[PDB]
Amino acid sequence: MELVVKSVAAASVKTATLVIPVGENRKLGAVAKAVDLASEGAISAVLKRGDLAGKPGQTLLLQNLQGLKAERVLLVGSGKDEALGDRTWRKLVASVAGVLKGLNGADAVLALDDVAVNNRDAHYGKYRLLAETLLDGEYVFDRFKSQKVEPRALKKVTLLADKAGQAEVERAVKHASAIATGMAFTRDLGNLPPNLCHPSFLAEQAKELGKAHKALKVEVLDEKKIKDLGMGAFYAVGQGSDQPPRLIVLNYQGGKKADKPFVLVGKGITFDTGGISLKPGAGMDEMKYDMCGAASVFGTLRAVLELQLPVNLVCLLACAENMPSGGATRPGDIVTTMSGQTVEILNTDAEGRLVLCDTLTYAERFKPQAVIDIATLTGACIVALGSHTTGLMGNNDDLVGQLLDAGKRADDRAWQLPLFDEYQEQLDSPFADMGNIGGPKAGTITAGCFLSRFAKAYNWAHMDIAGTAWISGGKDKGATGRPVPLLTQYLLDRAGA
Amino acid sequence: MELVVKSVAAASVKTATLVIPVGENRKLGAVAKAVDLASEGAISAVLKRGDLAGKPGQTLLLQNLQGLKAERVLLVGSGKDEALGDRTWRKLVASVAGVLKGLNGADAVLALDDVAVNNRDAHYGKYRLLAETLLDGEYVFDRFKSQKVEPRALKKVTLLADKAGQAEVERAVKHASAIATGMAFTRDLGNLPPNLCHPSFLAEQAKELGKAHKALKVEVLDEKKIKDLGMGAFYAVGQGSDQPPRLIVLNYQGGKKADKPFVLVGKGITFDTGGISLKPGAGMDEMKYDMCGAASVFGTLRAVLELQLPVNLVCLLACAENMPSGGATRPGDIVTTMSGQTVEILNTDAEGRLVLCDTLTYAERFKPQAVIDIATLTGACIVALGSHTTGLMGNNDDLVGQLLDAGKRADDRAWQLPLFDEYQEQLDSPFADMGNIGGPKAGTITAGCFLSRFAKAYNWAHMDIAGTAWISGGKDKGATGRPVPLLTQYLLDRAGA
Amino acid sequence: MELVVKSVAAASVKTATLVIPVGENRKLGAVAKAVDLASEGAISAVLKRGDLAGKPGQTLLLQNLQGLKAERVLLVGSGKDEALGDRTWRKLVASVAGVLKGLNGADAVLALDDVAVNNRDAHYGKYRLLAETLLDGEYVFDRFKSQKVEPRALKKVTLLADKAGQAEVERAVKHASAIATGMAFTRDLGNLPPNLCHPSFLAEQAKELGKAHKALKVEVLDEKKIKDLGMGAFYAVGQGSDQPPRLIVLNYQGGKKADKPFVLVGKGITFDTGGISLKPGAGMDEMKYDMCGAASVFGTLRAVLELQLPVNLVCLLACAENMPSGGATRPGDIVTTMSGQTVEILNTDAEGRLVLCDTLTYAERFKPQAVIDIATLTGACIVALGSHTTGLMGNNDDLVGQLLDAGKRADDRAWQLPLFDEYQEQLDSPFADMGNIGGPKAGTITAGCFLSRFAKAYNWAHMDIAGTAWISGGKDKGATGRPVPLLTQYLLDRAGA
Ligand SMILES: CC(C)C[C@H](NC(=O)[C@@H](O)[C@H](N)Cc1ccccc1)C(=O)O
Ligand SMILES: CC(C)C[C@H](NC(=O)[C@@H](O)[C@H](N)Cc1ccccc1)C(=O)O
Ligand SMILES: CC(C)C[C@H](NC(=O)[C@@H](O)[C@H](N)Cc1ccccc1)C(=O)O
Ligand SMILES: [K+]
Ligand SMILES: [K+]
Ligand SMILES: [K+]
Ligand SMILES: [Mn+2]
Ligand SMILES: [Mn+2]
Ligand SMILES: [Mn+2]
Ligand SMILES: [Zn+2]
Ligand SMILES: [Zn+2]
Ligand SMILES: [Zn+2]
Repeated sequence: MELVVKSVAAASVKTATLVIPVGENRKLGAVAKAVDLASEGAISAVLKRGDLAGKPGQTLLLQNLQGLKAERVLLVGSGKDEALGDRTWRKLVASVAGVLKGLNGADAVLALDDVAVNNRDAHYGKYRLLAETLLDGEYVFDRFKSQKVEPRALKKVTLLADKAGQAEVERAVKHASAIATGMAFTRDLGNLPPNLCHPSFLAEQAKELGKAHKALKVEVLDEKKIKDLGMGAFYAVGQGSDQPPRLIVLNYQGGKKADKPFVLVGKGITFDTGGISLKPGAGMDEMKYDMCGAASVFGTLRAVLELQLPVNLVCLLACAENMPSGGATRPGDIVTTMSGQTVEILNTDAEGRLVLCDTLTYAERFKPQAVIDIATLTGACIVALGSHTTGLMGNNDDLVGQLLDAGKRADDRAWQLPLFDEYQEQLDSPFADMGNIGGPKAGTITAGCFLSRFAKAYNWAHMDIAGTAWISGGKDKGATGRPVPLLTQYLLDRAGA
Repeated sequence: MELVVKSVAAASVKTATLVIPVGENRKLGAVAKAVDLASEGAISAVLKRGDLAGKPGQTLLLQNLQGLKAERVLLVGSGKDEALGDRTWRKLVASVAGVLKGLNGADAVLALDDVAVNNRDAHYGKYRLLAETLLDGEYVFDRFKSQKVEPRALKKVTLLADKAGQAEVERAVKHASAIATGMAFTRDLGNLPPNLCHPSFLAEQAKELGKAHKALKVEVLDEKKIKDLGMGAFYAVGQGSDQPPRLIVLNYQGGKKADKPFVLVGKGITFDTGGISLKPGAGMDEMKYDMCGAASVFGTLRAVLELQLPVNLVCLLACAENMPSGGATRPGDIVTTMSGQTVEILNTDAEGRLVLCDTLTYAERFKPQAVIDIATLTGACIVALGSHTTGLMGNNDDLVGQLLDAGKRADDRAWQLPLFDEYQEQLDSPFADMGNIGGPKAGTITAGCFLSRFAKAYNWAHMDIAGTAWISGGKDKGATGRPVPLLTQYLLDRAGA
Repeated sequence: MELVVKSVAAASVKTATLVIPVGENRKLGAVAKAVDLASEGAISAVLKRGDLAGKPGQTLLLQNLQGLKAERVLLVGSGKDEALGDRTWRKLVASVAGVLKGLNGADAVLALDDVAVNNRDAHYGKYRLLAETLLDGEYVFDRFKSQKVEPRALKKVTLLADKAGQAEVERAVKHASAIATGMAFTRDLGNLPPNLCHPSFLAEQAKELGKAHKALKVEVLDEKKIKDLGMGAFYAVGQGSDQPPRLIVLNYQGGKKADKPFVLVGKGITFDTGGISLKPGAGMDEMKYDMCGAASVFGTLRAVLELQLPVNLVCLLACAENMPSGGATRPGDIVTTMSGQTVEILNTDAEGRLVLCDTLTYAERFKPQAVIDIATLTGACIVALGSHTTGLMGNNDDLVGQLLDAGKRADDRAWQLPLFDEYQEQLDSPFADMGNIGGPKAGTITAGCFLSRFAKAYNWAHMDIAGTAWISGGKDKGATGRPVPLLTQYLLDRAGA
């Protein structure tokens, strides 16, 4: 979809559908009032009949009105006078998009300048949310359908704002477009089934990306290299499968050569059966999303490439497929990690932290200013924070604060959990330097504690996206693309953009 | 056992054991009375003592009686002066057989003409049930025992009937003998353990059968052929095992060249672990019977060959072994079926419908007049219809009705369940054309619905024999041979025999 | 909502909203075409723009059109030019009703004569389904909401038909209105929470209904009466609770004095905890619907009273509340039923068949021509037939067939399951005449088998509505009102109405 910004009057714009807001009690703001006046009162005449109560997202669609250049006018409810919260604003926009998707109009004009959004400026923050919702809402994954989604008529949307706000709306659209393009890439990789989307496939995706971008260099480390580097934990996860593991490095040099890089580490478990500690059958298909950490790193990188941010960004994708077999890791195996710390693998279904720990040690070589790991790590995080909020831990309160602030401004929120030293003992092993599980109490936190033992060389944060990375059921089952908005926001903030 | 029919007087017949019926209140029918008189009232005299109440299947065994040529007389209770139901009649016969098997007599004569069986003619229907119970009751599967069953003395049974009915009893014996010989083959294949009875073994069985019979042509399609035909669902089931899959085609051309064939499709999962969606351990051994669909097709074919029915019969055995491994199918995999329809494999333990759907597409080439699939498909069918009655679904009312009627006449009953369109949606997938599971509601029906999407080219029915194909425990644990009687009866009906 | 029928031309009717169908490819039937012409081609002109593809239930709403007397015109998609199935037709009607409910129009005119419905005549069967969907869709249960549903503007719908069809449409409306009114009563009783809706409450409801209807006499039997009649199974169920049981008799004498009555027996377990055989907590709230058998009998009676059918109808509501306590029935208890047959209560959560068996014996006194029990009886029925189809068993083929045919014509379908004698032994007890459970195989059937032992005196059928009586979750959670349509249709059939 093409998304552009103009400052012309709403009544003057030639379009298939003009969209304007209407409050409860048929209350029209200055923009809608001017459109009503151009229609010689036709809009307020229809509103007087009472079909539209004006609750947020309710709609009334009109056809050709004399005095207007729009072929259709869509009235959308904006609710009571009170400013809208983020969720209500995004639902309003999605309601609009749903109607437009079903029409045979080639373009539409949104004239929603009068709608106030709580704690967001009328031009940048408000439109960041609208644009991302509109563009991400175009997403289709019909690759495996014999009957394809018939393409939609809607090819273009124009946002109307005042002259003074136009540049800021354009900046919101630029940023939202990069984020939505990155999210589409994330969502495609998440939604791909695990018989196709395995570690070698992700390596090929990375190599393709490297060829397409001059400032990107890609290196792929195979199973032998992982083993030779001393990555005993990463190797142990992957060995059970016929699909070998891959550590994928994507190095974007957008900053000055001397600038310390930001490192994103993504968990790329392409399918998590649990291994010998096998999962139950119910809902196991959703473990194709266990590479959503790696997918979100791909999508964040793709947003960064689109924006050409002037930062050095090193992406490390720790990819393996966790399968039961006659050569799989067993509960009770002890391995030596790249750091030299030994790990007793008490449960082979706590495998993400194993590929991550070795990759955290690998990251030391880049001499980073921040290392953020993203992983669908714990069912415990869904118990703690549910579907709405990513769990966040780290070893630097300034980094943790920056990620929280980015998630608030991006409306892709996270929430800090503590890594108090008292939780560490839960990982104690009588045999090895640590075990890989902490028991049934504080599961999200003990997984963060385990990772923290490998992150002492740098400023580090860990994002547990087990609850935010996909929707489990209903019509909308599938990858969400989170946390691409938070991560991209954090990088925009570090770039000063 | 040799089973013959004669029309001589019971008192006159030289035999190790003469069997005659006695009612309650010591009441003797015409046949029994004649034997009593020949015995000089000896039988009445013993009855007066009251040891035999005459309830169905009760017995009293006499030794040499003056005036008879029989060495022993077995009296068997026939109940009150009303006709017996099928179950009571078959139990009476089994009771008699159990006594004879324990004796050292080389033959026996059954003189049970006076016993009425409800809704069964005195010559054909009555003796179809008797002869099949007698012959199937001889079944022994002692090949894995170090101590073999002491072979039995009983080598021959003669059924006495009146002259007028002799040919119809002979026709019942001909048909029952073919059915029982088919059932023995089915039972042996089901009872064989899965380390021996794998898809390659079944292929060798088919090849051996092909060499033994001129009107039979056998082709075996291996794993690469299955893959190269585009059978993505069948291939997915078999990949996880070290034993590769086989699609076995047995083509019997007994009809006219231009007569459309009847196609039988059998599920041949030689062991069902569930795969990655692994089953619980308890009772898993009974999943060696997950090839009883394919076994019943082999047994029906053996009966048809014995009878030389004048029909074209194509048998398709879809054989694979469902194992967990590092190369097995995962929940969430999406495959392209031979038909081009895509399937999301949400649960790798819903595997029978996957090998079946591709085999249903394969069956289109034969331009059949009926396609019947037989499969141990759903635990839900045991919840719905239990151990007694096979679940039946289809896309043609006439075919379904023919199979029901065959089951009633063969005393191997089925019962229809509806494939209403409302159940289809339970198979919807957001990614593929369908998923392979429908959830906890209507599981037998949604499996039928899944298969129906591959059967639209022809008249089709599906038989879920999960409850009727074997007995789980007790002294009689093992394959039953069902539904060989129903299927054979259906083909006798189509042949006009 | 008032529902009336007229034979005036669609373009001529003064109304807030005129509803007409449009096919795919903008194809207009005779009625829609005549409206288009009166609108001076306005409707064709809007359709040419392509916003409405015409798939069943899609909508496009127009405002005031020159040449018409309708204030609004709703175009509704009717699909390709083939007849619609029942489900598609009812979903089309619900789509229309949804739009109308959100408008501020006091009335609407449905001009849907053009639309063909498969296997149902243009006037009676087609409009039975439309009228019931429209009227049942008006249902609101907001008693426990602090914020009430806003009263809807829509008060009247007019159906247009040709003069020749008017009588038959009016008959359909009369019957659908009775059915919908009965369903609303059923749904209210089902949706009441169990702290309010207990057996004494249902007894009050029945007494109040008796006072309002001349031809209705109501008797209520309390716990002591149930005990004193020798109803040891019914008494055993209710004894654990602080709410005592009630057996409610509602006798409608609408037939000739010497006509044998139809008896409906409803399970009225107002809450089923399982008792000492306690249920799991998950979903237990839905056991407030365990009196939906009884609720559907009240609803059917309400429909019969509205229609004044000329039949004698005796309703027996077997009401109890199944609770654990220090005085509750135990697994292993043996009780003497009213019939004198003893029952070993192996599981106290098989309680509905216990209150039903004693009520089936009580029904003998009426010398009925048919006895139908309706009960939310088995989870196994949901496994067998899911949410779409009621399970049906019986001891009379004619009665079973009549109920099946009623279900088809009412679009409230049932499906027969067999009560073969082989399933009876599953109920054997070493101690009593029978146990109340048959094990994990054929649960729906063994429950019907249990009941059949109490129904030998008369023609009897059993409806297991465990899957059809309510919706478990989502926006539409709550009672369905089924099987009031099937039961009312059966009584219409017996009355000759
Ligand atoms: C063994 C445990 C300590 C850890 C275990 N974690 C895992 O299995 C992770 O690898 C899972 N990928 C976490 C998960 C499970 C379900 C939904 C979303 C995310 C878990 O159950 O949380
Ligand atoms: C995963 C489910 C949708 C289907 C699943 N079906 C199976 O596993 C079939 O392959 C089984 N072969 C069915 C079965 C299980 C136990 C006894 C007899 C038959 C079942 O549990 O019924
Ligand atoms: C103990 C078993 C033989 C019978 C048991 N039946 C019951 O508990 C019935 O009283 C329940 N009212 C049946 C039920 C359970 C869940 C949803 C709908 C209907 C059941 O589990 O089906
Ligand atoms: K994936
Ligand atoms: K076997
Ligand atoms: K209730
Ligand atoms: Mn895991
Ligand atoms: Mn299986
Ligand atoms: Mn219960
Ligand atoms: Zn994982
Ligand atoms: Zn199976
Ligand atoms: Zn109950």
